Amino acid sequence: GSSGSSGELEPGAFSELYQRYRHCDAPICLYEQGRDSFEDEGRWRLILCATCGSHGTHRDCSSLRPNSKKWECNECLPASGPSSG
Ligand SMILES: [Zn+2]
Ligand SMILES: [Zn+2]
Repeated sequence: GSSGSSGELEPGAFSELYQRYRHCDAPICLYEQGRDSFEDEGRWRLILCATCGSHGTHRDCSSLRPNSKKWECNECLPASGPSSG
Protein backbone atom coordinates (compact mmCIF):
# COMPACT_ATOMS: atom_id res chain seq x y z
CA GLY A 1 0.00 0.00 0.00
CA SER A 2 1.01 3.60 -0.64
CA SER A 3 -0.31 7.17 -0.67
CA GLY A 4 0.63 10.53 -2.16
CA SER A 5 -0.84 12.58 -4.99
CA SER A 6 0.39 15.67 -6.85
CA GLY A 7 -2.15 18.00 -8.43
CA GLU A 8 -2.97 21.65 -7.76
CA LEU A 9 -4.90 24.42 -9.51
CA GLU A 10 -5.08 28.22 -9.61
CA PRO A 11 -8.38 29.32 -8.02
CA GLY A 12 -9.91 32.66 -8.98
CA ALA A 13 -7.65 33.03 -12.01
CA PHE A 14 -9.60 34.97 -14.64
CA SER A 15 -7.14 37.05 -16.65
CA GLU A 16 -9.08 40.19 -17.57
CA LEU A 17 -9.55 40.84 -21.29
CA TYR A 18 -10.29 44.28 -22.73
CA GLN A 19 -11.16 42.98 -26.19
CA ARG A 20 -14.03 40.52 -26.60
CA TYR A 21 -12.95 36.96 -27.39
CA ARG A 22 -14.54 36.04 -30.72
CA HIS A 23 -12.33 33.21 -31.97
CA CYS A 24 -14.24 30.23 -33.36
CA ASP A 25 -13.27 27.32 -31.11
CA ALA A 26 -16.15 24.96 -31.95
CA PRO A 27 -15.65 21.29 -32.90
CA ILE A 28 -16.81 21.69 -36.50
CA CYS A 29 -17.42 24.73 -38.69
CA LEU A 30 -19.72 25.04 -41.71
CA TYR A 31 -19.40 28.74 -42.52
CA GLU A 32 -17.32 28.93 -45.70
CA GLN A 33 -15.36 31.70 -43.97
CA GLY A 34 -14.94 29.65 -40.81
CA ARG A 35 -13.35 32.75 -39.30
CA ASP A 36 -14.07 35.06 -36.37
CA SER A 37 -16.94 36.57 -38.35
CA PHE A 38 -20.54 36.73 -37.13
CA GLU A 39 -23.76 38.69 -37.65
CA ASP A 40 -26.14 40.48 -35.28
CA GLU A 41 -28.94 37.98 -35.91
CA GLY A 42 -28.66 34.51 -37.41
CA ARG A 43 -27.08 31.07 -37.09
CA TRP A 44 -23.72 32.75 -37.71
CA ARG A 45 -24.14 34.82 -34.55
CA LEU A 46 -21.18 35.05 -32.16
CA ILE A 47 -22.19 33.06 -29.09
CA LEU A 48 -20.29 33.41 -25.81
CA CYS A 49 -20.20 30.73 -23.12
CA ALA A 50 -22.79 31.02 -20.34
CA THR A 51 -20.86 29.52 -17.43
CA CYS A 52 -17.61 31.50 -17.58
CA GLY A 53 -18.38 33.45 -20.74
CA SER A 54 -14.91 33.36 -22.28
CA HIS A 55 -15.17 31.20 -25.40
CA GLY A 56 -16.88 32.51 -28.52
CA THR A 57 -18.10 30.68 -31.62
CA HIS A 58 -20.96 30.50 -34.11
CA ARG A 59 -24.28 28.83 -33.31
CA ASP A 60 -24.54 25.92 -35.74
CA CYS A 61 -20.76 25.59 -35.52
CA SER A 62 -20.97 24.61 -31.85
CA SER A 63 -23.32 21.82 -32.92
CA LEU A 64 -26.24 23.37 -31.05
CA ARG A 65 -30.01 23.38 -31.57
CA PRO A 66 -32.15 25.96 -33.41
CA ASN A 67 -33.97 26.54 -30.12
CA SER A 68 -31.06 26.72 -27.67
CA LYS A 69 -31.15 29.40 -24.98
CA LYS A 70 -27.47 29.57 -24.00
CA TRP A 71 -24.30 27.63 -24.84
CA GLU A 72 -21.30 26.71 -22.69
CA CYS A 73 -17.69 26.17 -23.76
CA ASN A 74 -16.06 22.73 -23.73
CA GLU A 75 -13.95 22.98 -20.58
CA CYS A 76 -17.26 23.94 -18.97
CA LEU A 77 -19.45 21.28 -20.57
CA PRO A 78 -19.26 17.72 -19.18
CA ALA A 79 -16.72 16.23 -21.59
CA SER A 80 -15.84 12.66 -20.62
CA GLY A 81 -12.05 12.69 -20.54
CA PRO A 82 -9.56 15.36 -21.68
CA SER A 83 -9.86 16.77 -25.20
CA SER A 84 -6.56 15.11 -26.08
CA GLY A 85 -7.66 11.48 -26.14
ZN1 LIG B 1 -17.05 28.28 -36.46
ZN1 LIG C 1 -17.16 28.44 -20.16
